[PDB]
Amino acid sequence: PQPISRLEQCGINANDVKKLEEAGYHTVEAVAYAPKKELINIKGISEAKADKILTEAAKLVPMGFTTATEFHQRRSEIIQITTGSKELDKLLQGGIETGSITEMFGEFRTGKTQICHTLAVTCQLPIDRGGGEGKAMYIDTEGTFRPERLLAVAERYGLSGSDVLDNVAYARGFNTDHQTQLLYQAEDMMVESRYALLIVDSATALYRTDYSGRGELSARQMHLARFLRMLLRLADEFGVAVVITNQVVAQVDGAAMFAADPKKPIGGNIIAHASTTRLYLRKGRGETRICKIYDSPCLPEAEAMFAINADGVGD
Amino acid sequence: PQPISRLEQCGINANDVKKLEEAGYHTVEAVAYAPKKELINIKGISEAKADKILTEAAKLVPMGFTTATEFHQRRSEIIQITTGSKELDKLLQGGIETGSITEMFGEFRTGKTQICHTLAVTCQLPIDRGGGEGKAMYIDTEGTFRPERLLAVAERYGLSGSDVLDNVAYARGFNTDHQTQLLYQAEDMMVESRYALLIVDSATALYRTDYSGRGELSARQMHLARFLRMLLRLADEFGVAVVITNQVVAQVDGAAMFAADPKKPIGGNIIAHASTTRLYLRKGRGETRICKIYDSPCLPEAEAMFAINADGVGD
Amino acid sequence: PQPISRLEQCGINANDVKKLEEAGYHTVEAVAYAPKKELINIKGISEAKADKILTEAAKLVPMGFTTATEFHQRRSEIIQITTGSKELDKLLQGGIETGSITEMFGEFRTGKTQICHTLAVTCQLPIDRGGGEGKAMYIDTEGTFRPERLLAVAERYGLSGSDVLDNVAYARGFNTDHQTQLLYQAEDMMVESRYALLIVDSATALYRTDYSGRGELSARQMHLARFLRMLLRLADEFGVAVVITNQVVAQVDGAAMFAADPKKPIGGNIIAHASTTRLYLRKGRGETRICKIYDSPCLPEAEAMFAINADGVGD
Ligand SMILES: Nc1ncnc2c1ncn2[C@@H]1O[C@H](COP(=O)(O)OP(=O)(O)NP(=O)(O)O)[C@@H](O)[C@H]1O
Ligand SMILES: Nc1ncnc2c1ncn2[C@@H]1O[C@H](COP(=O)(O)OP(=O)(O)NP(=O)(O)O)[C@@H](O)[C@H]1O
Ligand SMILES: Nc1ncnc2c1ncn2[C@@H]1O[C@H](COP(=O)(O)OP(=O)(O)NP(=O)(O)O)[C@@H](O)[C@H]1O
Ligand SMILES: [Mg+2]
Ligand SMILES: [Mg+2]
Ligand SMILES: [Mg+2]
Repeated sequence: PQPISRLEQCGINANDVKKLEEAGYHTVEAVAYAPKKELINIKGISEAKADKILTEAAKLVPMGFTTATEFHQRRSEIIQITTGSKELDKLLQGGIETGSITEMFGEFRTGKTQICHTLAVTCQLPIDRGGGEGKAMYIDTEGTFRPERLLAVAERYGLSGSDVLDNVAYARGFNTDHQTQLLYQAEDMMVESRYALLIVDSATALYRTDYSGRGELSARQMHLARFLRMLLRLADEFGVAVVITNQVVAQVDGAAMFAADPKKPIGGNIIAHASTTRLYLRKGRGETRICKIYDSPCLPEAEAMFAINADGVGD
Repeated sequence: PQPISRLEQCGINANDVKKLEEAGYHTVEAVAYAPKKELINIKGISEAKADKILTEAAKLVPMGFTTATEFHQRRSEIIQITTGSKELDKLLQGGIETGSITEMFGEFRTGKTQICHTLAVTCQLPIDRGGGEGKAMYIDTEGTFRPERLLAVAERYGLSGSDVLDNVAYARGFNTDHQTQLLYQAEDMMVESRYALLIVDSATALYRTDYSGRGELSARQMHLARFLRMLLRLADEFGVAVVITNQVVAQVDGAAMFAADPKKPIGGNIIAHASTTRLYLRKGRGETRICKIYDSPCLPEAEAMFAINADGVGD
Repeated sequence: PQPISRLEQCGINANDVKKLEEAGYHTVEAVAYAPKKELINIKGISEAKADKILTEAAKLVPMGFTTATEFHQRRSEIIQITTGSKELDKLLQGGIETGSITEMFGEFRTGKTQICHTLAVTCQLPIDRGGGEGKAMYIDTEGTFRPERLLAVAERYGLSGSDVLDNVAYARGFNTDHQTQLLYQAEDMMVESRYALLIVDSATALYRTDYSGRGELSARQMHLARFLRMLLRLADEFGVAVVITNQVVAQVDGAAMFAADPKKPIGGNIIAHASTTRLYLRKGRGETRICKIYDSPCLPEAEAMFAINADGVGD
């Protein structure tokens, strides 16, 4: 929310800052906690100019250091965007913490791309439905983008079909490095239009298909982190959910029941703690979908069943 | 799609052609669908004019953000290949939606290699009906391709037998490396004509015999992921509905997990998270075969009674 | 095929073929239809050299995409050796078609071993008469082989009877591995002398005793998969009708009120799809016996009153 428009004073030359901001650093906040090396990584950036920013942005930093009392203020404004139905919001303190990247984990049939569809409708509306009064960023690295589902959940919600369709900006991602730069492109529009979702689907999948072999798997984590830490940066720039969805490893050397690791974290590296919530979306009986949060800072763990009704999540 | 000859705008090197086509990439959109990592790995190609490859091919495709309304504007020409019967057409919401990848199960006598024949011959039909355009590439990796069935379903749909055979261009796969390279070259064989259907019959069949099991499993699923990723690239690359005929492992009951556990998708989670739709072609009396919809982001669970006869998948 | 004649040229060094001949590729089609992992373990010139060997084989065999018309033309020359009873000739539209596995299962006294003996006799007949003008490889693994039956069918078809037994080759599999070894030598046998019938009597009968027990030997279905893979390779290379036979296991399942007897062809999904057809013989009434049709890409369910007489199979 703080572009170069705020940081362009007291001798901040204009020529260097457009180039500095062009590489996804459009928000000056990124420059505020930017590595000194990164501050100079972009070509055309003057070194003396980078040293000047080292103090200008630093004094611009809104929260260089704070106490734990203001953490209550930083948490009370979270609207807890409602997951949906009844129990899916009843057991947990609140649907989705604004800024909580979270994580999805299920096999097929579960509907990882349907809870994300009902959440998409539950952002464009006011606090009357616990929405975020903003649009969505549909980062579907799959081909399962079904805004027909978004209109179907828009029918039972009873708002509209025009803006509920228009607002979500789909991010068709074929590459890993083109999804990372697309989300930089989104980082170059969240300044003007207020967002709260960044609904991400199977982000890890492209990394798995591309970064394949044995050693290249460390590069898979390296680039999974280049994406992930930037997701943390943005999701702290506003109160943006940035919900994530992951696939199944299915440990093979694992067996012995409750110890066979049926759904092994496809992202057990860096995301092991980065992912705020770890709902275990699992097919049950008929249309029930039980889930348990392995990691969820302000919750030990629970069990949560939700059905994929004709119009999205429903209990 | 865009011909690779069109990529000569910014003085693109003369012999960049063959070194680009070495990894398929027979279209401009093909490299537009591949990350910088592939191009770097490609020997001979080295680097273009200041990473032109990456900076370009974004200008000629909206690989950024559009709108679901625009997506709905393009989501009315999504051909739904008729099933041959009408009940499955009803369950399928028109048929086989394009820009995805279908899949089926059912072993012994269940009817997967005949629906893929009646589907190709009815995909050769014109745009106005459920046909759209045909000339499907039928990847036979088990040798089950009888063109007599094509003639059987040609009269059922008033199609010119000779023309029907001329349209469909089927091949024979032998091993996994032949499975993958066949479509890497099918890129080129599609770039000059109009195709709409890409049945990979008996998919994940070769992987079962080649890759033994424990101790070679990593390679199997990692080679399966490469296949699915490349196939998705093709589907997004020429807009072709891709049908998959998967086998089944009916031994999850090996641990007597629960009653009625005598079947399981053989591919594994890697393919499970790939296929958009997931059918299930169980067999009953005569030709009354139940087709369930394990996983389909558009259509809910349902069961119809498609009955292949002397004239194709009828009733 | 081509006996590595052209492969032993085009710069290709003999140092390659001498080592590759120690695994069982007595032709070039085996090398062409072999994954990198397969020929990378030759321990002889297995490297980029073997990659060039693969490319050489590819440019020495017809292997690429083609229109359906070519296959349609190459389906009017298939032998379709006559069974001996004109009922199963009407049922199979000519007889046992050459080129793919034709598993025929059942139980004791149904007539499988007798059908194989007759087929083995009829293969030598002139093609226009209904035979194949070839040879046979009875790979009997029970001990059932009685040349007296070949004698008896010889005068049925008015043959000399001497060459009836001089042409039919016979082996004896005493263990599971011995079947694979027999096929490995069989490849060479085809390489010199034409073969049109590769009967493996009770192929899934040694597995029932050697590879016995769930978990005791879960590698029963892996080895069976490799065995059937070898069968596909041989059938594809020399167009041999690999007429496998099978045993049966009763449905001890509580639902034993079912009809068709508690019949469940031994060998699970692994052996049920490599087979194109699946004739299910049952004891009808004395000499006259019923022959149903299971699975089958082409050929719907139908039966045949084949009678096993002293002359062989007839009416
Ligand atoms: N329009 C709909 N109405 C009702 N139920 C639906 C509808 N669309 C999908 N479903 C159900 O919800 C499920 C959604 O699965 P989906 O979200 O596609 O699978 P996933 O586990 O998220 N992974 P993938 O299939 O790889 O995208 C389906 O399998 C159906 O059971
Ligand atoms: N010379 C003959 N004349 C007439 N009928 C015969 C003659 N020899 C055998 N038969 C009949 O045909 C049957 C031949 O056995 P067959 O049914 O082919 O065994 P199988 O069940 O295939 N062998 P296996 O299952 O491996 O023990 C006999 O059981 C008799 O009913
Ligand atoms: N010409 C035909 N006319 C009518 N029905 C047929 C015809 N040919 C085969 N069938 C039926 O279709 C069934 C299934 O054939 P197919 O399409 O090969 O099944 P599948 O389950 O795909 N086979 P597999 O791939 O070996 O598991 C057969 O078992 C017959 O019941
Ligand atoms: Mg789902
Ligand atoms: Mg089919
Ligand atoms: Mg016999």
